[PDB]
Amino acid sequence: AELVSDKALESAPTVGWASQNGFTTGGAAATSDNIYIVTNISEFTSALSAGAEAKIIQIKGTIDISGGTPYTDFADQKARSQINIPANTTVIGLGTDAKFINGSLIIDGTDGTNNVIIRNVYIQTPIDVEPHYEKGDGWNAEWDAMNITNGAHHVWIDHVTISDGNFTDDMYTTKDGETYVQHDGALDIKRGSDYVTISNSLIDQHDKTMLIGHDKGKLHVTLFNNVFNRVTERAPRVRYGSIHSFNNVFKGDAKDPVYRYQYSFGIGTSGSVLSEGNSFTIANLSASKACKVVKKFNGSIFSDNGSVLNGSAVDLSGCGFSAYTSKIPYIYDVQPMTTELAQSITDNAGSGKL
Repeated sequence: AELVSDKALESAPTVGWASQNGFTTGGAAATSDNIYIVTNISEFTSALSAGAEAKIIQIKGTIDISGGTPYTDFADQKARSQINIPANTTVIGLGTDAKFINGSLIIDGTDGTNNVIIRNVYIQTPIDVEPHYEKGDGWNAEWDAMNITNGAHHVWIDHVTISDGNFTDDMYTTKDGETYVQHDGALDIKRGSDYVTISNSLIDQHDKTMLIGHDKGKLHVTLFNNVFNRVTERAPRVRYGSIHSFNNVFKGDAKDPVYRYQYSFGIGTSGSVLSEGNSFTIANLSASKACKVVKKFNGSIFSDNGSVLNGSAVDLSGCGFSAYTSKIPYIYDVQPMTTELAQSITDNAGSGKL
């Protein structure tokens, strides 16, 4: 159809892992017949059926993954809400109101999927209609907002917003004396996926958000100019993989009524994190308790240079970790974190901000 988005055919910035050992161009090589404008899930799956052929799919308005039909149970939700994005695909939202609800976008490398760009779209985390009761311990929600799985490499998430939105956790009901959790993870990157860049995005209002690894020598993820607002934990929590996080904004409250801030970085098995010029504005978090932003699990590699906590340069080098030593293969400009920069990144973060 018609190319209406000015930014649709641009590829990932040369900065980031998604541009290492190959560039991430999505469907920029698409022919005129592989340019779409989709308004619903049927039109969306039809355009995606173009397979591994370069495709540009422009999202107009709200895409209700459920197709206006509520999921009857787990089986129904499992069969209808998971939309696979194939190789060489660019999903770019039009305007400021392009969004997805009631489902998950899946980049599955089982068919060899790689070279995917998801941009300028709001993904409201799906609600699991039938959570499973865990071993005497609360309810377990099953669905993601976005999952990168099975060797899927070269993925660029830019100006995307992921949020609980219309249904935040303060609205959870309790069943059998336990909170009926219907939200899962926000973004999961696992199973040997690799070469990913997440930029100018916003994760707003969510609990367990970003889990990387779930491997040795894979999972390279770069994150810059993103905002993590009222996010309980994992921004991200990594294992078997190195992440490069610089010039991001984390805003929370260690005593928030709904998404009480726990930590941002989770250092797991063979996981490494290079943090630089990040802004941490966490209410109820004492300057002497700054190492709370980094939580160790089974990993040991963690380094931070130039990050701030509540407006003051913080020293997160004595938190109990070994230095990040591997080199970053690409050049990048880490800007000094100031009140001005943190505010500007907050203005720019998320969908509708292209």
